[PDB]
Amino acid sequence: TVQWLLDNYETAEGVSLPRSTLYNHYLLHSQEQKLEPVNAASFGKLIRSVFMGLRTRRLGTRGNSKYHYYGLRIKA
Amino acid sequence: TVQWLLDNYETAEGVSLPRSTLYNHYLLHSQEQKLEPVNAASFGKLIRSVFMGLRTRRLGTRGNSKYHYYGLRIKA
DNA sequence: CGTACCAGGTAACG
DNA sequence: CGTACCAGGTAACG
Repeated sequence: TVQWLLDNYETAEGVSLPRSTLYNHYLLHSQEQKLEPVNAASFGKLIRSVFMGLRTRRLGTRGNSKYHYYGLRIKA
Repeated sequence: TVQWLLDNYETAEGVSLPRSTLYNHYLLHSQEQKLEPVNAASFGKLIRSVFMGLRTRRLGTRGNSKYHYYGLRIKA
């Protein structure tokens, strides 16, 4: 899934993506390509092996904070 | 609760205690002494401010691992 | 078959 | 009122 990640996302400045929607997109890709998906923790290992320097933020109002990969955006 | 911790537990070698039963004992102490208990994360901050050098282990058979504070035992 | 490296709650920053 | 420092799953060690 390294090339699929590179084709769909890229490191960028000052923007972030919620981790769930990114993992959710990966699960569709996996299902569509008949690949058995890894879990969210394993996916975190994969994405950090592809995109260097990602930071962790938790965005949202109190009681509603959600993890984001900071420094990443949709490429296409 | 610093003195209650020191009166009931001590650092020791080669032995561990499950985190849950220790926090469960703290909750009884809190209830019995009419003190509002802090949550498990806050309790982890408290116990590490009292007992220096505690290590983390997860003991148990596959699928059943549970966190332990390694290097601690019941004093009394 | 019993760790490594990834993946929310409360106090308190700013 | 939107981070710091605490709190299970899978691969793979040994």
